[PDB]
Amino acid sequence: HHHHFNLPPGNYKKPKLLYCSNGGHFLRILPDGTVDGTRDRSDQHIQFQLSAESVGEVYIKSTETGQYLAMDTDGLVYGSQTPNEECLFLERLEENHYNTYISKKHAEKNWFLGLKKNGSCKRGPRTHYGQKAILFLPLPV
Repeated sequence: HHHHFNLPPGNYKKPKLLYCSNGGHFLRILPDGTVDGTRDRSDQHIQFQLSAESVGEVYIKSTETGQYLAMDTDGLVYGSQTPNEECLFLERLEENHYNTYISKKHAEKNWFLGLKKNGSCKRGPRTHYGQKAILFLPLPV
């Protein structure tokens, strides 16, 4: 409805690393529910299992902790113990080659998952189409 329907090729069979081209960080969910990015490919918190709820709608779950990636009412990204409406993301292709993740709940506001150059997660309203922060590359684990 609010967005296009260009989808990336299937990547749910195996777990993946979500590499942000912005600052070259791997998305990470820490045990305490903290979300950020790290350049350390050896980190035990950067592996995710993605799954499709509906076509183009996914859950992003940490294989290490079982936490679900989510974005709160104030646009803050966090790790959820249980899956909820804040956990659904619209997985879309971007710039013909990357994957972008739009908060389903806040889709009309164009709130995306994104990482700054310093490895910090961006707040929902600070994200927008056109930024490098929103571009991810699913990499093999």
